[PDB]
Amino acid sequence: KEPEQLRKLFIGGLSFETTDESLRSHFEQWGTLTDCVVMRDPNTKRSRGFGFVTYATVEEVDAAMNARPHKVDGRVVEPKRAVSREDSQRPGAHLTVKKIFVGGIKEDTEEHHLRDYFEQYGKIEVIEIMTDRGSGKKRGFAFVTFDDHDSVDKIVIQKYHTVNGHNCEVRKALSKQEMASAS
DNA sequence: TAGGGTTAAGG
Repeated sequence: KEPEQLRKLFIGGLSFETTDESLRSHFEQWGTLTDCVVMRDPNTKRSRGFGFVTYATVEEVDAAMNARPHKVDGRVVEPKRAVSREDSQRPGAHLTVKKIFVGGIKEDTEEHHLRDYFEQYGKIEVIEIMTDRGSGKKRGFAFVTFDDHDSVDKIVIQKYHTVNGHNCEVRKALSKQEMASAS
């Protein structure tokens, strides 16, 4: 019995006419749904254009994501790992990114260290261990790029990540400008 | 395309 948060998917871009029933009829093809709902405006009752689907196990969530692209009621929608209400308050928590910031890695951390932990989440395209300009000093963080945005989401929703023997913090990478406006 | 009357008491 895995946590409800990890068994749930945010479904974005829903057609205006998709309902709890039609959404369920589609996603039920990859497993048992324990919850399925279309979010709509309290007053107008109008669909807000998104919803959530929750499966009995994360294995079923994974099958659902492996089946992208998904078309619901004639509309290509965008399935995403559900980000908790708490983590949703963070800047850029809902961005569709392929790169993650990895902070707090030992100075002697090498690429194979990052691969042995991250490759399990998806195909890695780029690994950059950051150093100081002119100094050459290791700065204690790195960037890892995957070929699927879901590899990143699968990672950032977990709390701990062990690299080169110790825990490190992992977040979605923000651009220079996204970083500045977030400060 | 970010949540459903789902987030700080009273000792």
